[PDB]
Amino acid sequence: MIVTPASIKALMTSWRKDFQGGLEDAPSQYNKIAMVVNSSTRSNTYGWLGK
Amino acid sequence: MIVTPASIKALMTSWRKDFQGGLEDAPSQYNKIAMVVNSSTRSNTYGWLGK
Repeated sequence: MIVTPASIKALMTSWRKDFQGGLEDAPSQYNKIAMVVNSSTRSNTYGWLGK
Repeated sequence: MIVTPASIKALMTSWRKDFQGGLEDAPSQYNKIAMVVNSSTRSNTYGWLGK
């Protein structure tokens, strides 16, 4: 039996990438309650007329 | 009545291979809760990056 040191025995591992994405984020569900509007300048102004 | 010895009349039986199966063992159901990876050294090292 060859008495190898501790560091050499610790280097004798194989790298596996099964844990790559970590834990996935929660589902996205903001489109159900919000209205999406695109702005083109410094700010948007909205205006409506009373009855 | 013919007096046959016990050694001759002990051969007067029928061999049946009906118990050959025996008692079956429990089902394998480790594939629903575990993931199978391979290895090629003393151990396996897994690493992932944070968010």
